[PDB]
Amino acid sequence: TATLDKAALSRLFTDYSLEITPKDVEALENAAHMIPPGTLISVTFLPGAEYEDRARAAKRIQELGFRPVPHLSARRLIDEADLRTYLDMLKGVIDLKHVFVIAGDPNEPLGIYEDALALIDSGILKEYGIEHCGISGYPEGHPDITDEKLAKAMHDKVASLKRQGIDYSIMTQFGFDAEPVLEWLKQIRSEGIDGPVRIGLAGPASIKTLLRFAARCGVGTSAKVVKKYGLSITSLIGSAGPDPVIEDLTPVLGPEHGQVHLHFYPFGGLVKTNEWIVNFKGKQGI
Ligand SMILES: Cc1cc2nc3c(=O)[nH]c(=O)nc-3n(C[C@H](O)[C@H](O)[C@H](O)COP(=O)(O)OP(=O)(O)OC[C@H]3O[C@@H](n4cnc5c(N)ncnc54)[C@H](O)[C@@H]3O)c2cc1C
Repeated sequence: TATLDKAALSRLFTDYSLEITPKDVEALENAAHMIPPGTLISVTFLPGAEYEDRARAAKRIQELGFRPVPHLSARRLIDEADLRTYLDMLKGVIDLKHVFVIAGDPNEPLGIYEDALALIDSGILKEYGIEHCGISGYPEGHPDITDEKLAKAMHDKVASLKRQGIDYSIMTQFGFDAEPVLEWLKQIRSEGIDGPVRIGLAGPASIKTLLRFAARCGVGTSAKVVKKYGLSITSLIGSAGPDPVIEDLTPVLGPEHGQVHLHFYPFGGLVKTNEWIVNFKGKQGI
C-alpha cells in the first residue's frame, strides 16, 4: 500500500507547472537546478511591465530548458495590432507553441476583446502556429461571473479551439480544500470536457498573503476550511502550504477525473515554492 500510494503521488507530481512575472527571471535562474527540464512555466500578464520584459522572461524560460507559456489578457489589449505586437515579439524569441488566454482582471475591457473567447475565436492563435491554448477553471465559482456564464464560456472556448485544431488544457484557481475541484472535475468530464486539467495549488506563503489573494479571487474561506488548511491570523507559524489539499487529492483522484497535473502559484516566491516541492517529495519518499 505504501508503494502504491507513493506511485500515485509520483504520477500526480509528474509534469507539474509553475509561473513567473517578468520581474522574476533571477529567481528562476536560482531555482532552475531543481526544476524538471520541460516544466511549463507561465509568464503572467498584469499591468506594470513592457512587452519586451515579458518576451525576455519567456526567452530565458526556454533557454533554461523549460517550456514558456505566455499569458494573454484579452481585456488589456486595445486592438488586433496590440495583440500582434506582443505575438510577433514572442514569435521572434521563443518556439511559440503554448499560450494561456484569460479575460484579464480589468473590470471594463480596454479594446476589441471582451473576454478570452473573443481573442481565441478570432483565429489569430492559429496564424501564429500555436498548438496548445490553456483556459481558466473555477471549482468555487467567480466573484463577478455566474456559474452558468463560467460553464458556457468553458464550453464555447473548448469548441472554438477544437474547430481550429488547437489542443486545450484547463488550469484551475487554487482552493484551500480539495472537495470543490474533486466534484467540479468529475462534472466537467461528464459534460464531455476531456482535456488535461492542471489543479492549481497555492504555494507556501504567509497566511495574510494567502488570505488576501483568496478574498480577491473568491476562494472559499469557511471556518472549517481555515482551520483545516491552517489559515488563522493568530497562527504561531504565520505561513501555510498546500499539503492538506494534496493529501485529499492523491487518494481520491480517480479514472473519472481524466488527465490531471498540478500547477503551483508561487505566492511566497518561486525559489521557496519549488524548494517546497522538492522537500515535500523527499519527505514522501518520491
Ligand atoms: C489559471 C489562471 C490564470 C490567470 N492568469 C491571469 C493573468 O495572467 N492575468 C490576468 O489579468 N488575470 C489572470 N487570471 C484571472 C482572470 O483574468 C480573471 O479571473 C477574470 O475575471 C476572468 O477571466 P476568464 O478567462 O476566467 O474569463 P472568461 O472565460 O473570458 O469569461 C467568462 C464569462 O464571464 C464574462 N466576463 C469576463 N470578465 C467578466 C467580468 N469582470 N465581469 C463579468 N463578466 C465577465 C465573459 O464575457 C464570459 O461570458 C487568471 C485566472 C486563472 C484561473
